[PDB]
Amino acid sequence: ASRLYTLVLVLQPQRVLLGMKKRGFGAGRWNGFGGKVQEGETIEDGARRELQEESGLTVDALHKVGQIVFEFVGEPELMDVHVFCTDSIQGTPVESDEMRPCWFQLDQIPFKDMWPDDSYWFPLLLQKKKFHGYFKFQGQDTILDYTLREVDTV
Ligand SMILES: NNC(=O)c1cnc2ccc(F)cc2c1N
Repeated sequence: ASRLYTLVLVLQPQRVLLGMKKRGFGAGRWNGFGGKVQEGETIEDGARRELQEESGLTVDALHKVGQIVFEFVGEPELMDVHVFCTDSIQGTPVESDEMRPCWFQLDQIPFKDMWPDDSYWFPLLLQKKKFHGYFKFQGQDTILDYTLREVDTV
């Protein structure tokens, strides 16, 4: 029982793009861009679609950097999150109903206003290492269990 999601990180030499989630699940946290993958689109299609919906940005190339599985206690579907990075973007990011985008210096990541699991796996993304992760949550604050490792193939 799993469902595909995407997560897109615009990572440039000295800054990373994040959006403050305005509504929905996990609102009030700085997030990457992404969401559910729809029927009839590839995972990467879905990633590019969510990026454009949430920020207006398009990209020449997205690169697979990771995969994270989330379990929430009592919820039947696991989240199968495919994580992507890009450096070159096309456009200037703008606010959507869902996300307010801002750039952050790579030593000023707002981990305290981000999902707790970000503190574990995001530095690996910043270090340009591919990774597989698993995080078990009870609610949105408490990691009950996790595994994390670098991988050669995402
Ligand atoms: N940049 N990080 C995210 O956007 C992010 C990180 N962890 C999560 C864990 C569970 C979940 F439902 C969402 C996220 C998430 N969006």
